[PDB]
Amino acid sequence: MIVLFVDFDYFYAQVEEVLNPSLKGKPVVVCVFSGRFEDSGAVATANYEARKFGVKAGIPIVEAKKILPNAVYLPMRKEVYQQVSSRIMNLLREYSEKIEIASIDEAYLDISDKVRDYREAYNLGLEIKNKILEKEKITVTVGISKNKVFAKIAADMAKPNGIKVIDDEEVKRLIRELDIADVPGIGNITAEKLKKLGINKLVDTLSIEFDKLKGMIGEAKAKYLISLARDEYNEPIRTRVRKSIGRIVTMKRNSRNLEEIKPYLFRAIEESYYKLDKRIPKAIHVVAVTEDLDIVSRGRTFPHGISKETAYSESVKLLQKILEEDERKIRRIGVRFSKFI
DNA sequence: GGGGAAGGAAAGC
DNA sequence: GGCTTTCCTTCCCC
Ligand SMILES: [Ca+2]
Ligand SMILES: [Ca+2]
Ligand SMILES: [Ca+2]
Repeated sequence: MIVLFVDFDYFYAQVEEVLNPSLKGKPVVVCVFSGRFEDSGAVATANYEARKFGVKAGIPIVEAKKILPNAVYLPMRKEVYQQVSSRIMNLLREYSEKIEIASIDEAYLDISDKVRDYREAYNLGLEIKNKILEKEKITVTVGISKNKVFAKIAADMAKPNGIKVIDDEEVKRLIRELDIADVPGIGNITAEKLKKLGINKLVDTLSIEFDKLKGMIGEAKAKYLISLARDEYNEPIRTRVRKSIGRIVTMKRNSRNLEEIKPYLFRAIEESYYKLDKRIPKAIHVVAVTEDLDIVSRGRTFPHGISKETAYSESVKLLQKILEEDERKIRRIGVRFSKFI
């Protein structure tokens, strides 16, 4: 397998720069304003100019402003970024019929039948970068390797606006030298459970007793890491299809008053249906984030499609279930639809 | 013993 | 902040 992974640079911020070139060279911060108060909300992402100083995805808009008070703060325009992403994805389809669109700004291409070696793979990578630059003036990073995990790691090592090949020789080196925390799928919590074990390199997962590993991080993640460490990881590139669509909104103030919560729940339903666009869900879940920030959900699956009227009435019953079973107040409220016909 | 369904955990975008 | 996917735990049932 020769996998070519594409990851768009500072995506949301870059799109804003393409639509407004005068932004080039200035720190730009794309924000998710929640509406609770002046600047409440978080940073979706920021371009290099702002990230260099610590303004990154996830931090409070308020903290970003403390760091860079004169940066350009822009509201997230997800619909615009999605449309631009879709066009780039269409360009990528032209280089291989085996394409896995992983997120709003990533895609894996199995170019095994397209190139003979990594030299050719690398050249195709340049061709792809130039094609996207020519057509949408968007820069991206290309990672190439023998499988999806290392192709992604290669891009991580090369961003931004880069391209890198991790050949077989280097894959073996990385299995030995790469911090296991930097392996896709290992977040802070798993990285912590692993440390508890002496494991901080993939290679270390081979000598530890499987059951010990499995009991700490779970069977799936254990087998995953071990397969990688043995250099036997094999996962085909496959067409992905959305499985769920939803919307969650933050309420002006916390509450567990049904009538006070309904307008938000209903608004969330309306927007979710907008997004479904022709897809008919058979399952609906009401999702609530409590005052202490926990997430609670109650759902229902129907033997048929869910009409918006049915979504409205069932959502109330589910929310009622949440209120009848959980004592905490609610901060955010929303819905999630799945099991499309 | 183990698959399926519901709800929570964890991860990355 | 807020969107989506995948795996885990618990319990029902064959
Ligand atoms: Ca990425
Ligand atoms: Ca990116
Ligand atoms: Ca990590």
